Amino acid sequence: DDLVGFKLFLPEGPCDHTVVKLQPGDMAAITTKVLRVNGEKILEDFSKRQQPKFKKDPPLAAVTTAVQELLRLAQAHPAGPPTLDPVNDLQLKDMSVVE
Repeated sequence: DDLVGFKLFLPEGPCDHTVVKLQPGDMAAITTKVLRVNGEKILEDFSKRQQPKFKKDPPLAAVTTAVQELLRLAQAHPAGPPTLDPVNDLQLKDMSVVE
């Protein structure tokens, strides 16, 4: 169950958020889904809210929408949606990678 695709994590608690500075290697996959969310407004929400006194601001729509969409994406695929295949989605033809 862990070796077929990418095991879709289902959070055991309430659907919170974090905004992390990820490396390319910390990312398991580049998903096929296209969620037209605005990164700028999410920065204007995470960086704005992360004042310890203002961490309790009412949520902005871009962050709540992104978090809800991510959780729905986790539920909406039984074991993980197909990734943008290196060969069959990025239009490559190297035999070694196909094999």
